[PDB]
Amino acid sequence: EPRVGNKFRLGRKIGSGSFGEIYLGTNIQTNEEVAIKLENVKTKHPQLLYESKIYRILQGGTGIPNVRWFGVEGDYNVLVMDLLGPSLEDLFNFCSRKLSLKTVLMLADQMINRVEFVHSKSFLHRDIKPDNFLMGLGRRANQVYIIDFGLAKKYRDTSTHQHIPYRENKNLTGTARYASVNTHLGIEQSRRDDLESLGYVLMYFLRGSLPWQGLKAGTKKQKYEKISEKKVATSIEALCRGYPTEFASYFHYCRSLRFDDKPDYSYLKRLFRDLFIREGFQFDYVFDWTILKY
Repeated sequence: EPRVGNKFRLGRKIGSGSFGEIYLGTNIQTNEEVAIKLENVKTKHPQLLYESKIYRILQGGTGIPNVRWFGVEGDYNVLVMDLLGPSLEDLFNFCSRKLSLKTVLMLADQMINRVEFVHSKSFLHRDIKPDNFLMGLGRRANQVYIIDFGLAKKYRDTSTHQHIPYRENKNLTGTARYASVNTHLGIEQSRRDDLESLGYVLMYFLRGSLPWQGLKAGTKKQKYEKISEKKVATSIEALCRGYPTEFASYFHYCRSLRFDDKPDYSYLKRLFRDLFIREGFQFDYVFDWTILKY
């Protein structure tokens, strides 16, 4: 019936996203199931072709899914890629919207690795949020993947490591709930902003909410300004109060980074790894959702 290229068949609409729609496809020769993403060639912000190129650059990294096929067919850009499992936001919901410290530290170790990897290939991700991390399937069920390079941008020359220049009057571009303060302020994002967003992601899991959720306003642009203000008004102490000191030190370190500094990812990982050991947890890969399903 409906085929993409002459190699995949399209099926169940397993969801969508900013670009457009997601379908469950099958390779015709092998019968392997794959994800098919379709984007109207008319859209205002096309991202599928750009992603196909970024995923080629990132290919082979741990937790980077593979692209199987890209092309324009009729009125759509079509991106076919590995099928993955539930997103961390999906699993956070399954887990009653609060995750154990043990789960948060097993996640942090992988997520910091995924960020360092993307940055090692000279890109910023720039939309770090729970929906953009997915668990793998079957045997890779314990591995965290990073997806959606639609907002990605190169921060340095891949040859010279000359960093992009500083800039200040930008439009706001993340997801407001996880965006860095500098992002709200219209400052050019760099490596430190990806790490500060990941810190918010981790505190959202650990605390169950962030203190700038559920703010009331009249329109998005007003709600966005309320969100920046509350972020600025929430001290690191207040955000991390009653949680291990390691999380405050994570934010202190992010705040210490200048625009072009290369982060010490080892240092951040070490904080959480030493905490994990000191708590006596076993590093098995038994996340809250893993224990819950059995």
